[PDB]
Amino acid sequence: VNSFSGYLKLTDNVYIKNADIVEEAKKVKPTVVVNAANVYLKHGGGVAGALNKATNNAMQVESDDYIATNGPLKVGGSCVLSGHNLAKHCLHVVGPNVNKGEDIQLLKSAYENFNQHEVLLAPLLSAGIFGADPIHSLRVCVDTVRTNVYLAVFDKNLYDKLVSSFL
Ligand SMILES: CCc1c[nH]c2ncnc(NC[C@@](C)(O)C(C)C)c12
Repeated sequence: VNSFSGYLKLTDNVYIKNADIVEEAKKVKPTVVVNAANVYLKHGGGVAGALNKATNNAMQVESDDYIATNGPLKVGGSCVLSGHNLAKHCLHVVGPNVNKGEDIQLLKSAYENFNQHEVLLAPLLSAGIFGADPIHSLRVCVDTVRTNVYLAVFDKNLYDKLVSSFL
């Protein structure tokens, strides 16, 4: 039993809700919140900009130190950093950014990072400003992630479309 509330159950291990991941994380304080990161951990917009804003820019400060030490992530890769006031940990996961021309096959590799964590609060990878089809992102999520994932979808219209078209 966990503290996630109001989710619809899609499969044995995947759940979904129309919710702002920022407000959801502040309420649940999950062990792991997933950030829709880029390889430079420059949290400018989309989910990343919103999560970072909620940390009063502390996420960005931590991230800049991480990059200065380690260099950029790989597309499809991830790193675990602090969750600040939102979660115990933030798993920064880099899905491909279609608006940069990055291979969509890397979306599966990106979701594989979720399997290192027993429970996660997460956005759909590569959705929104990363330019991928969210219906496809949900399909890859369900077919790749084996751990318990709680997907927060900001747009109510998109949430309804995702539920109604799920196979
Ligand atoms: C600023 C973006 C954002 C803030 N809080 C969020 N929580 C969840 N998802 C988000 N964006 C991705 C998306 C695919 O769900 C959306 C575009 C329908 C956000």
